[PDB]
Amino acid sequence: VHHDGFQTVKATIDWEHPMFKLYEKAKRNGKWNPADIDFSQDQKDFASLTSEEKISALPLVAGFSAGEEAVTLDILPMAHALARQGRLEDVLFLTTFMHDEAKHVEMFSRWQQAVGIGQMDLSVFHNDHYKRIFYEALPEAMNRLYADDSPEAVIRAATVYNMIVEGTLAESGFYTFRQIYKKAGLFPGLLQGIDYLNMDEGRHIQFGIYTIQRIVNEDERYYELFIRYMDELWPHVIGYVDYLTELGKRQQQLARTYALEIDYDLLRHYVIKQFNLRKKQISRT
Amino acid sequence: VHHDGFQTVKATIDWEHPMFKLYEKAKRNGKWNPADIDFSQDQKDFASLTSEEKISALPLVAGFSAGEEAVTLDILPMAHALARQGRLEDVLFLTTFMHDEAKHVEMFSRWQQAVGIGQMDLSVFHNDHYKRIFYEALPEAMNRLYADDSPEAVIRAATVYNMIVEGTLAESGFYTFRQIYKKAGLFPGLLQGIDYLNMDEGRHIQFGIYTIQRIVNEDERYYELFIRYMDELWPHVIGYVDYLTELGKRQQQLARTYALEIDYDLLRHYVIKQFNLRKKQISRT
Ligand SMILES: CCCCCCCCCCCCCCCC(=O)O
Ligand SMILES: CCCCCCCCCCCCCCCC(=O)O
Ligand SMILES: [Fe+2]
Ligand SMILES: [Fe+2]
Ligand SMILES: [Fe+2]
Ligand SMILES: [Fe+2]
Ligand SMILES: [Mn+2]
Ligand SMILES: [Mn+2]
Repeated sequence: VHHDGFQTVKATIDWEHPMFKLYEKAKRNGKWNPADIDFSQDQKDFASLTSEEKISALPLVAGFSAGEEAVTLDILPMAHALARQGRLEDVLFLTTFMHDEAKHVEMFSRWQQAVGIGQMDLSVFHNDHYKRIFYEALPEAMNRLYADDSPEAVIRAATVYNMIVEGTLAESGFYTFRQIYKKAGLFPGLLQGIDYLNMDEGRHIQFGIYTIQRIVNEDERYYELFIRYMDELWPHVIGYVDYLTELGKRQQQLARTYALEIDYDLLRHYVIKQFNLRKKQISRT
Repeated sequence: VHHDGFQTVKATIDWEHPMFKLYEKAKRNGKWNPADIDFSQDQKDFASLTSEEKISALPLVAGFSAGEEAVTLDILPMAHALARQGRLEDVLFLTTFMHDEAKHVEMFSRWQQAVGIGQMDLSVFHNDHYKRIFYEALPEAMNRLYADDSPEAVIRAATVYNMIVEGTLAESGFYTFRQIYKKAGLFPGLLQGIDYLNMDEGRHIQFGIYTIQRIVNEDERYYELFIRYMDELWPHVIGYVDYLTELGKRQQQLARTYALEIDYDLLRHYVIKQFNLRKKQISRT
């Protein structure tokens, strides 16, 4: 529909808005380019591995590649909803959020291309719980915003996207990469990419917290909805984590060859810790 | 609705896609930050103008500030339409397109703030023809894509957005800024911004040309639609240009003060030429 007028004609950008300040940080801190990462040692590393050692990292990379692609596509309805609400500074920030995710998609795909598994269909490592989150719950909650931008809808979208997918699963995946492959001295280009992704995703979670909290500030009853929506998704989070753990325990050749001690119980507790920590970052009041 | 699968899990990014190459160029060439522009001399320049010279500058800035804000919001439906079509490389590029427009909004608003007119409502310089394009025709054509992503809808959207708004009006506005203020020595920060904007917008127009031409390549009958949609908006393009000209001719102190021969007939001929050049960037075959 039509534009009634424009904020930067009637007035200016709200220079003190928290999302404008986050937009400014994103420009300053967002200059990295996946095209500059040297994957040449990753290629040699991957080639040096046996077939059974090779597959060890792929379930995780499969989860990330799909995840980054999903969040790239599925942030667009949130940007649209906030734009229609006239929240210009949120929109400015979300352009950096979307461009970040584009780079994240690119980073993992560049890695797959470099190590020679670009032609492999990694969908085999998406179990039912993963599909329930990334193929279904995430796009459903986001696409809802095109026809229902109520506070309930916006909280549910930010919960699934920012607090579960990014704030629980992605953060735990970064930790896992460091606990396993950084200890093995493997895939230095991928691990460089992970470090840049982790920095970007700190801003993304701040936007989710800002968005949920500002709606909770309007009516404390929305706090109960946030907790409920978190708890609804937990079975699929831990169902996917348990699936990745089972795969890891059934193919132990990389851990043995590299004399690693992968504590899968420690990884499980980190996911639980992230989930609970995300809940603690929203307050009823 | 649901994702059926993910391109970067089943395969990789299409590294040779034209919009991937444009995305790569956008990252390499899109590092500028409006927050680094020094507007201190612009502020002194504006303060030194008489009231009658001050307002001479503002119709153009009013047209740009609203325009950049409009195109920042109104690109989201195109990104959604192409995402839904599975055009991943197009989406990656459009994240750079959207973020560029955010910086363009920011640049003009920072200028307005710096020179002391942030509080002034510049909407008074939007005549009926301007409103018909930016308040109405542009958002209508873009929002259509949420419910109708037919080739006809996509061509109309890219025509209004990329070939008229950007390719005819913004390009002529950049030329106009340089014809008036570059020779005068005035507003060096704004002119620095204009130079960065013009570089960004060169990439943007290539996406519009790519998009229109790939649809024309499937059926030459869409070429006649493109020409029709351009001609449909021409009356409002020239109606706005004639309005700005009338404001310019009715206030000549800034030219006299700065020894400018502001050839308003030359600016009009530039707009006509731009319009015809954009039509010629699309080929029937
Ligand atoms: C064995 C420990 C399991 C740890 C959890 C692993 C989860 C893999 C990560 C996939 C989700 C990535 C989502 C991207 C979200 C974003 O970038 O904003
Ligand atoms: C008297 C000469 C008139 C010249 C025409 C002036 C046009 C004003 C510019 C407003 C439109 C800006 C739209 C931005 C498009 C984009 O940024 O991709
Ligand atoms: Fe993210
Ligand atoms: Fe299960
Ligand atoms: Fe543009
Ligand atoms: Fe008229
Ligand atoms: Mn990401
Ligand atoms: Mn622009």
